[PDB]
Amino acid sequence: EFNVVPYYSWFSGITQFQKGKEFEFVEGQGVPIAPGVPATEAKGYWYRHNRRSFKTADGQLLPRWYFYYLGTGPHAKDQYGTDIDGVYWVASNQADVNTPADIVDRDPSSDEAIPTRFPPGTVLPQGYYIEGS
Ligand SMILES: O=c1ccn([C@@H]2O[C@H](COP(=O)(O)O)[C@@H](O)[C@H]2O)c(=O)[nH]1
Repeated sequence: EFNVVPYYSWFSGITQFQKGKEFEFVEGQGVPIAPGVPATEAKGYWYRHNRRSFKTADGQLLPRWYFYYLGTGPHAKDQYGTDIDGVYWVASNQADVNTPADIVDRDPSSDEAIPTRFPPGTVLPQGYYIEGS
């Protein structure tokens, strides 16, 4: 969870379950599907939420990534493709990444997160679980 209110993503998260696996997509892939969104607007980044667990006396809570359209979210001002720790840029080959996507953020009690799904052919990152699936 968050102790500081996050920017809300339009989509469900993708959660790491195998340690040592890299979060990645093939260039041109990795933008989740949202009805009626034109491919020219399918551009943005996945953002890593590092999660932390509390200490017990038993015996670890791997990261979860969330998608933000280009020009929105916690890295709204950063340039597409720029190395940034915790940021993984993705865009349809139809998209011009010099321009912010035309999509206002999600207002979380006028609209719920869309379950994250990729088009046929999308190479899925092994070691990661798409929430909702
Ligand atoms: O940093 C964020 C941004 C949004 N999500 C929202 O959480 C819900 C699902 O999270 P998940 O467990 O499927 O990752 C969706 O509404 C998603 O947009 C968060 O709660 N944390």
